[PDB]
Amino acid sequence: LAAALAQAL
Ligand SMILES: *C(=O)c1ccc(-c2ccc(C(=O)OCC)cn2)nc1
Ligand SMILES: *NNC(=O)c1ccc(-c2ccc(C(N)=O)cn2)nc1
Ligand SMILES: CCc1ccccc1
Ligand SMILES: CCc1ccccc1
Ligand SMILES: CCc1ccccc1
Ligand SMILES: CCc1ccccc1
Repeated sequence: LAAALAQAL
């Protein structure tokens, strides 16, 4: 989950 978001950065 964290990674799913972190791709933005
Ligand atoms: C959410 O974006 C998220 C959570 C956890 C994972 C993930 C990917 C790969 C592994 C892995 O290779 O584990 C080896 C024990 C674990 N968790 N991806 C995305
Ligand atoms: N928001 N994330 C990025 O801008 C980003 C993170 C990580 C990478 C990247 C690219 C290539 C490798 C590799 N070949 O091991 C690892 N991480 N790009 C963009
Ligand atoms: C449903 C959001 C999500 C994304 C990736 C991993 C787990 C959960
Ligand atoms: C963690 C990378 C990812 C995101 C969404 C769906 C599958 C795999
Ligand atoms: C900026 C694109 C995006 C949207 C949602 C989650 C991650 C990345
Ligand atoms: C940031 C890791 C990742 C990989 C594939 C897809 C989304 C996110």
